[PDB]
Amino acid sequence: ISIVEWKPFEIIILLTIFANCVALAIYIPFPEDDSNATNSNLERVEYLFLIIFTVEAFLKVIAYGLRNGWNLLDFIIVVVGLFSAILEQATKDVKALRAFRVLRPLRLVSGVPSLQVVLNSIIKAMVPLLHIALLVLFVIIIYAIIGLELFMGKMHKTCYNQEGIADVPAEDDPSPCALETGHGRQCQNGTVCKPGWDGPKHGITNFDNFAFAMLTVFQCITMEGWTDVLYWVNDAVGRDWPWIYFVTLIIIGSFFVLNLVLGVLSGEFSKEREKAKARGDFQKLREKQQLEEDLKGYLDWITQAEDIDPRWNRFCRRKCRAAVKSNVFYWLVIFLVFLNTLTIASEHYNQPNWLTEVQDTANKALLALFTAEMLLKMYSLGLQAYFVSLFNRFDCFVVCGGILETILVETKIMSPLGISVLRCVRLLRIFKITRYWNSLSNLVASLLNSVRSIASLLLLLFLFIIIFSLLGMQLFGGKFNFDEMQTRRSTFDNFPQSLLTVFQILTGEDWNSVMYDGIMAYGGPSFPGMLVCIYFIILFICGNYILLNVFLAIAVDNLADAESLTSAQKEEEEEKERKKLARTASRIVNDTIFTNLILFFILLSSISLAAEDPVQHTSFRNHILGNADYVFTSIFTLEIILKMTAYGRNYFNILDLLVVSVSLISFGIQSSAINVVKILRVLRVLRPLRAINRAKGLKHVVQCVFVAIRTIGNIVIVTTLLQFMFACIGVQLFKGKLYTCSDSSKQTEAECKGNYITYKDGEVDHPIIQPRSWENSKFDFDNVLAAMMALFTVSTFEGWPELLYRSIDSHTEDKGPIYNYRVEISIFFIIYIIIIAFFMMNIFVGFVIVTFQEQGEQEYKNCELDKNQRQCVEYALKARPLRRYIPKNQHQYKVWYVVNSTYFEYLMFVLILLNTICLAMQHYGQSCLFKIAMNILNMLFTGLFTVEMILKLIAFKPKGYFSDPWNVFDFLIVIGSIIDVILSETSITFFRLFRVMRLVKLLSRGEGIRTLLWTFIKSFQALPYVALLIVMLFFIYAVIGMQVFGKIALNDTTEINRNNNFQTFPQAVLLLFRCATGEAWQDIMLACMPGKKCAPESETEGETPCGSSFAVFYFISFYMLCAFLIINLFVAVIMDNFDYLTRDWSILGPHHLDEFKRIWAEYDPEAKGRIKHLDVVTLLRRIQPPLGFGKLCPHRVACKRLVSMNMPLNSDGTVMFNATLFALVRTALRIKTEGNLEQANEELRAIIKKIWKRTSMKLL
Ligand SMILES: CC(C)CCC[C@@H](C)[C@H]1CC[C@H]2[C@@H]3CC=C4C[C@@H](O)CC[C@]4(C)[C@H]3CC[C@]12C
Ligand SMILES: CC(C)CCC[C@@H](C)[C@H]1CC[C@H]2[C@@H]3CC=C4C[C@@H](O)CC[C@]4(C)[C@H]3CC[C@]12C
Ligand SMILES: CC(C)CCC[C@@H](C)[C@H]1CC[C@H]2[C@@H]3CC=C4C[C@@H](O)CC[C@]4(C)[C@H]3CC[C@]12C
Ligand SMILES: *[C@@H]1O[C@H](CO)[C@@H](O)[C@H](O)[C@H]1NC(C)=O
Ligand SMILES: [Ca+2]
Repeated sequence: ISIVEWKPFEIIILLTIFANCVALAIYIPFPEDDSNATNSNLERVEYLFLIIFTVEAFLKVIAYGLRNGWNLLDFIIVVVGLFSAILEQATKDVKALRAFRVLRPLRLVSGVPSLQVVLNSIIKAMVPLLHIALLVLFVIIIYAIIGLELFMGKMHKTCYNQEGIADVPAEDDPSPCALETGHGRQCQNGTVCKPGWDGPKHGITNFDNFAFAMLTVFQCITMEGWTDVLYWVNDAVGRDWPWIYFVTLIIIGSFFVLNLVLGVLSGEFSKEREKAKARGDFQKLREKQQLEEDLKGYLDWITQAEDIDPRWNRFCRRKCRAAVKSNVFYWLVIFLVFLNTLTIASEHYNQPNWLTEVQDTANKALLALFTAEMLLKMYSLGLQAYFVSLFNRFDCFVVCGGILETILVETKIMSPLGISVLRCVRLLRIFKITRYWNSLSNLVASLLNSVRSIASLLLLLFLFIIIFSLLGMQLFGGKFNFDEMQTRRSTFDNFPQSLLTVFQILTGEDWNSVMYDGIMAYGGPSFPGMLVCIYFIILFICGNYILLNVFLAIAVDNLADAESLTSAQKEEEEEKERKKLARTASRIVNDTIFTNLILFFILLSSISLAAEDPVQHTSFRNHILGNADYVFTSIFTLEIILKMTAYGRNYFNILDLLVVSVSLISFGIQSSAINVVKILRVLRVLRPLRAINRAKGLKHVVQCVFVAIRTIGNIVIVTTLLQFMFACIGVQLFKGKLYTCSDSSKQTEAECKGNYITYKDGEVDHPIIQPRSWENSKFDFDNVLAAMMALFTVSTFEGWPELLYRSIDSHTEDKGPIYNYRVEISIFFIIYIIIIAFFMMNIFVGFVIVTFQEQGEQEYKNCELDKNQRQCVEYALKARPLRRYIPKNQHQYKVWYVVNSTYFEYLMFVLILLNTICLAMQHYGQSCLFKIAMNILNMLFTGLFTVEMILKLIAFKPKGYFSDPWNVFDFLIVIGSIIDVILSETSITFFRLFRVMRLVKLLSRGEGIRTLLWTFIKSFQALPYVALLIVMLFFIYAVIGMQVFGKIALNDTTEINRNNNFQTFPQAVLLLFRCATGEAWQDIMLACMPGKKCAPESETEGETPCGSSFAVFYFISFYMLCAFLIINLFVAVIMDNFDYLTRDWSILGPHHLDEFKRIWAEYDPEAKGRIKHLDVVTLLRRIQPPLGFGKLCPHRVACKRLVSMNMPLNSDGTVMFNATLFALVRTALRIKTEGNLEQANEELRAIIKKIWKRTSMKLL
C-alpha cells in the first residue's frame, strides 16, 4: 500500500495535475465579483482535485513518516489549499491565497525525470552568475543614492493655466517645468509653472526616497523607458549635467554587466563541452554522418544494378538516372524555384487584374512541373533512396501541402496563408556550388540530432510562461478596469491575453508600462500597494535569464559540434585525396614627424567637421571652420604631392586622393548649389577613414572585422531568406487589412469622409469636431518590402505590441478593425520572435564566439607546458618578494598594529555601511529636525573618517600611506567631505557625491568580485582599438545625420523635439546612443521621413521640404552596424579574458601562488627573499593543501618529500624565493623525473619564454 503505490498511480496523478492545469486556464477573473456558470463549475471541480491531492498526501505520508524539496512543495500546496477551502466556506482576502494553485503546474517537472535534469542544468549555472548579481546590486544602490542627492523632489511642478485650474493644461501628457529662475523647461505663453504636482507617471517614476529611486535606476538599467526619465530630469533641472548620470548608468550597468554575464555564460558552456568531449558524445554524431553517407553511398550499387537486363523499362532508367543528375535538372529546378519565388513575391495590395491571373496560372503550371519532378524522383531513384535525404522529405512535404492547399482555396473554405513560400527554401541548394554548404548541412544535422534537448529546454520555458501567466492573471485579473477611455490591450483578463502580456514582458518591450498599470490596480504609489512590482521585477530578471540559458546554450552547443564535424569532413577529404595521388602515382615622407603631424591634422579636420552649425547657414561659426578647410586641404594636397615622387597604388592612397579631391572639386563649384555641393559635402565625412592606414593597430582591427564579416555570411543569408518567407506569409495574411478610420464607427473609406465629434478626456460635455481620415498602420504588410521592414522592427522588439494588437483586429480587406477579431493570429508573431528574434540572433553570436575560439586555438605554441604551466613557470621566474614596512619606532609599531588588523578594518567596514544607511534615509518632505539630525550625523562620520586617515598617515608614514592605490582615493573623499562641512555651515552638490563613493570599498573586499572586475577591466584596456571602431562609427553617423536631418523643425508633439534632435554634435551622438539602446528608433525614423517642416532659422518653397527618404537606409543600417560592432567588442573582450572564465578552480593557479608570495611575508621584509631556514621547515603549516600541502606532518613521506625537494640551484641557507616556488609548482603538478633539470630548462628554453641567461639561478 504505502509501497504498493504502483506505477500507474503516478501516471494517474500526473494526469490529474494536467487536468488541474487546464481547469486553471478556463477560469475567467471577473472585475467586481461577477461570475458565470463555468467558474461555478470549476469551483466545484476544485473540491475533487483537493480531495485527490489530500488522499495522495496522506497515503505518501504513511509510507515514509518528506525531507525532499518536491514533497515539501506538495505538502505546502495541499495544506494551503485546505486552508483556502475552509476559509472560503467560513466567510461564505481568502480569495487571494488561491494563488498557490498556480504552483501546481510545477509538479509536472517532478513527474517526468527528463525535465528535472534540464531544470538542474538551468539552475546550476546560476551560481556563477552571483558575482554579477551583487555588482548589479551595488551599482543600483550607488546610482539610487546619487540620484537621490541630485533629483530628490525636483519633479513635482508643471504648467497650470491662469484661470480655473487644479488641472494641468500641459496637454494629455504633462511634463515638469521650472520657475523663471532656473534652467529647466519654461511654461508656454499662456501658462504658469506652479508647484503641487503628483509626478510624471502618477508619482511612480521619481527619486523621492530610496524606494522610488531604487526602482527608477533598475528600470533605466533594463534600458526600457530610460530616455523618458532623462527627458523628465532635463525638463526640471536643466540640460547640461543630467546626461552624465544616465549615460554612465547604462554604460556601466547595462553594457558592462551584460558583457560580464555573457562572458560567464560562454565560459561556463565550454566546461560542459569539454566534459562531453572527454566522455565522447561527439563520436555518435560523427559515426552517424559517415555511416548514413555510406548507407546512401552504397545504394547506387543496388539502384544502378537493379535494372540489369541480361519488361524493357531500362529504356528510360539507364538515362533517367543520368539526366536528372547531369547538372541540367539542378540549374533548371533552381530556375523554376526562382520563378515561383518571383510569382509569390509579386503580390501586393490592389494589384492589377493581369497580375492576379499571371500568379494564378503560374502557381499551377509550376505545381504541375514540381509534381512531375516528384514522380520522376520516385521512379529514377526508388522510394527508399528518395526518403533517405533530409531535403528530399521536406520537398515531398511542400509538394503535398501545395496539392492539398489548392483544393481549399478553389473550394472557398479558408483564406491563403502561404504554403508555396516554403519552396524558396530550395534556393539553399545554391550553396552546393560553394564551400558554405558542408557547414550549413552539418548545423542542421546537429540541430536534428539534438531534438530531445531542444524540445525539453523549450518545455520549461513554456512552463515558466504558463505559471507566471496564471499567477499574473490571479493577481491582476479584472483589476485593470480604469475609468479612462484607453482599453489597455495588455491585460491579464484571459489565458491567451495573459500569455501575450507575459510574453511581451519577457521580450522586455514596454515592460514598465504594464508595471505602472499593475501598481495603480492595487492602490497607487503607496507602501503596501507598490510591493506588487516584485512580480514584474522577478519575472523580468528570471525570464531574461532562462531566455539566455535556453537559446544561447542551444546555439553554442550545436555550432561547436558543427565546426568539429566540418573539420572532420575536411581532414578526411584531404587525407583521402593525398592518399589517392600518392598511392596511384609513385624622401622625408617615411619619417615619423610627418606621419604623426598628418595624423594630428586628420583629427583637427574631423573636429572642424563636427563643429559645424546644422540649422544655421549665415553664421560666424559656419565661417571660421568654413574657412579653415581652405588651409586644411592645402596641407593634404601637399601631402600627396611630395609623397607621389616616392612612387609611381594602394587602395588607401586612392581613398586619400578621393577625399582630397572632393574638397577640391567643391570650393570650385562655388556656384552650383544644384544639389551637388549638398551631396558632395556629405562626403567629407570620410576624413576619419584616412587615418586607418597611418594608425597601425587601427588597420589591424579593420582587417579583423572584415575577416569576421566574411566568415559570418551564411547566418546572415539564411536569416534574410527566412525573413523573406515570413514577410511573404505576412503579406498573404494582412495585405490591405490594417486600415483604420479616425472615427471608430466607420469601416469603409467611402464611409470615412467628413467630420466627427470626439469628446475630450471622456467628458460628454466637452465636444470637439475633428476630421475623419482613412489611414494605414505605421508599418503595414501591404507589399513584400513593407512586410520586410515591419518584421525587422518587430525583431528589434520595438513597437511590436502595437503591430500585434493592430493585426489581431484586422478581419477583411478594405475594412476597419474589429476588437479582438482573431486573437489566434498572434501565433504568427510569436513564431517569428521565437525563430528570427530568439534563435537566429543567438546563432550569430554563438558563431562569433566559436570563430573567435577557433582563431585563439590555432597553435597556442602547441608545445607541452600544460595550460597552467606557462603562467606557473613565468611567475616562478618573475616573482619578487613584496615590501611590508615593519615599523621601526616602537610607538609607531603599536599604532600600526592597531591599524593593520581585522578589528580596525572591520569596524571601518561597519561605519561605511552605517553612513550609507544614513544617506539612504532621505525622503521628500522631511522635517527640519530630521535634516538637522542628518547634518550632525554626517559631521560625526566625516570626523571619524578623517581621524582614521590621520591614524593611517601616522602609522604608514606619507610614502607608505600614499603608495597604496586605495589610500589615495580615500584622501579625496575625506577632502571633499571636509570641504562639504565648512561650506554647509553658511556647486555645493559636486562634493556631496563623494561620501556615497566610499561604498566601493566594500565591493573591493572579497575575491570573485575583485578578480572578475579586474580581469575584465584589464581586458578592456588591452584592446583600446576594438572600442575605437564604435567611436568612429558614432562620429561618422552623427555627422551624416547632422548634415541630412539637421534642419527639421522641432515640434514637441513628434519624436524630433527639443530633447531629441540633430542640431548639435552632442545631441546627434545622444540620439544615436538612444537608437543603439533600441528606444523607439523606428519612431525617429518615421519622424525623419520626407515631408516635414524646416526650422525657422534655416531659411515660398518652404511647404514641407525637410526630411529625406534616406532615413530607412540610415537607421536600419546604423542599427545593424552598431549591433555588429558591439557584439564584436564583447566577444573580443570575452576571448581575451578566456582563462579566468574557465579555470577549473580545483587545480593550482594564480589564486594558489599569489597566496604563496604573501605567505612568504613574515619570513621577509623588503625584497631579498632570503629564508629563515625555519620557514622551509614551517611551510606547509600555513600553506594550503590543494596547492602546497595540508597542515600535516613536515616529515609526512609526502611532506618530507617536500624536504626531498631540496636545493634547486641556490643555497640551503637562504632559498632564492623562486626556488621553493618552482619546487612547489613542480611537485603540485607536471611532476618530472630525475635528471630532467636542464631537460626542463630546454623544455622551456628551446621553444618559447626566452630564458635570457636567467638559468644562472635555476639549474637543478
Ligand atoms: C527574387 C525575387 C524575390 C525579387 C522580388 C522583387 C519583386 C518581385 C518585388 C519586390 C518589391 C515589389 C514592389 C513593392 C511595391 C510596389 C509598389 C506598387 O506600385 C505595387 C508594385 C511594386 C512596385 C512592387 C512590384 C514587385 C516588387 C518589385
Ligand atoms: C515570488 C514571485 C513568483 C511572486 C511574488 C508575489 C508576492 C511576493 C507579492 C507580489 C504582489 C504582492 C501583493 C501586492 C499588493 C498587496 C495589497 C495589500 O493588501 C498589501 C499586500 C499585497 C496583497 C501584496 C502581498 C505580496 C505580493 C503577493
Ligand atoms: C569623438 C571625437 C571626435 C571627440 C569629439 C570632440 C568634439 C568633436 C566635440 C566635443 C565637445 C563638443 C562641443 C561642446 C559644446 C558645444 C556648444 C554647442 O552650442 C555647439 C557645439 C559645441 C561647440 C561642441 C562641438 C563638438 C565638440 C567640440
Ligand atoms: C508640429 O510642428 C508645428 C508646431 O506647432 C505644427 O505644424 C504642428 O503642431 C506639428 N506639425 C504638423 C504637421 O502637424
Ligand atoms: Ca523599447
